[PDB]
Amino acid sequence: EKSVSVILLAGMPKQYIPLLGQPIALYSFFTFSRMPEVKEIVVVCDPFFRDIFEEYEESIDVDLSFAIPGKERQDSVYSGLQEIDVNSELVCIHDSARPLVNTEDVEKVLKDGSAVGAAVLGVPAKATIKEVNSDSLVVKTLDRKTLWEMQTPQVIKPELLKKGFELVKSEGLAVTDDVSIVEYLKHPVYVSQGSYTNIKVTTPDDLLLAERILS
Amino acid sequence: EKSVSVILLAGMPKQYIPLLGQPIALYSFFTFSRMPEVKEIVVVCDPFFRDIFEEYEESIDVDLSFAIPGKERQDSVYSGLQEIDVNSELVCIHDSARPLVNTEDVEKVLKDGSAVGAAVLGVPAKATIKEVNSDSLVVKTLDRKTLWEMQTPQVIKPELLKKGFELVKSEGLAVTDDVSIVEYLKHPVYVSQGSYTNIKVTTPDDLLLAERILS
Ligand SMILES: Oc1c(Cc2ccccc2)c(Cl)nc2ncnn12
Ligand SMILES: Oc1c(Cc2ccccc2)c(Cl)nc2ncnn12
Ligand SMILES: [K+]
Ligand SMILES: [K+]
Repeated sequence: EKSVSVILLAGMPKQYIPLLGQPIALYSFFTFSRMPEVKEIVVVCDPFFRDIFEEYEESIDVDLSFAIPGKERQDSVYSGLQEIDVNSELVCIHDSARPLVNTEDVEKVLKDGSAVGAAVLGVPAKATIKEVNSDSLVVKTLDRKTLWEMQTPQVIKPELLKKGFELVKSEGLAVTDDVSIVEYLKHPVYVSQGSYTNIKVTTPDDLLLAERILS
Repeated sequence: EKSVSVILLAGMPKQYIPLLGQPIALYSFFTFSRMPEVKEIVVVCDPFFRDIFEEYEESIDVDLSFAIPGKERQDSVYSGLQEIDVNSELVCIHDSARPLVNTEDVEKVLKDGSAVGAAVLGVPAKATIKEVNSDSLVVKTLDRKTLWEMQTPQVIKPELLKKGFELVKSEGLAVTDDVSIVEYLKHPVYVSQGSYTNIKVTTPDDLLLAERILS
């Protein structure tokens, strides 16, 4: 209990558009707040939108903190990381554009993060996805490989994430997707099987789909 | 001109639900029919739905043929393959659940199919997608690889596709995704860059999205 620090990434933005009267960002916010494992939520957002979360501070059973967003997603993660409780055993990074994450799936990725050191929610990729080289040719592999689409939460022990940022900074390495920093480390990353309902709200068509799932 | 045979895969089914009053399957059907390169369309469908396509035979400037569907998608491809003109230089396989394919993108993949021998429409995968091993761990690769989501058409020289089917049959090989048969061959497969609008209609949420794009 109260071992986990959540970093909620929320930096006309899509994550503040209402679903059934509630801004998208508040759905995951409340899901995390109800979990006894969660001690605190560090919301990374433009100071303009702080009131959206601040309104519920005494109602929720977590500490609320804020951090300023950065230029890219990993900079926002780093900013949030500076505000967590010094004794938190686990950091739980979530895209606020994913409002429909199930408590049960958060529980799973928290467990796996604790066990392995780093874990992320994923689902099997349904489409035919292939590696393509610089001459636009399919890179053929009869060595079979199952591909998974990553979601959030991404759950990691704070010291491991900090070492990841330190390595990328010191050596000046390229950050290209949402698990690139840990990919440079030798520490394993577990993929916790999530739900296809945990969609990211990018456009008004997702905005619509999110609302159906809520029904 | 008239060098291409289209195999249109259409076997309460999703591909016969109307978009703006026209069954989904007819959209790609008509797109192909207007192209001078296309000589014929072999529709693979349950005999029950033949009338949907048969209604327009004298109106369209292509030959119309039919083939019975098989158990899996590759069996339907094989059935359609048996009906093409004996002198067709190119077979153009299309999922009828993709009604929004642009003529310009069909032209591109036809060109690339002719040049390379095998080509497929694709777009860069937007999500973070990773290989995951049997212990549910991310298979790390600092050797960077750009992943692409495959669409249709899949365009191939008939003799190459036939050799692919012959190899899979003779050796009893596993067909696991929509490009597995050519993956066993040494012949290259080109990925022609398509459009994100060329979506597959799997559910009523796609059914809705397809209709927006049409507006
Ligand atoms: O490596 C990371 C992590 C860390 C992490 C934690 C758990 C599983 C997998 C990756 C995060 Cl939160 N954000 C990131 N953005 C780019 N890279 N990158
Ligand atoms: O290999 C294939 C092809 C052939 C092809 C043609 C052009 C590009 C890539 C693959 C087709 Cl149409 N369908 C398939 N279903 C399973 N495998 N498989
Ligand atoms: K989307
Ligand atoms: K879909």
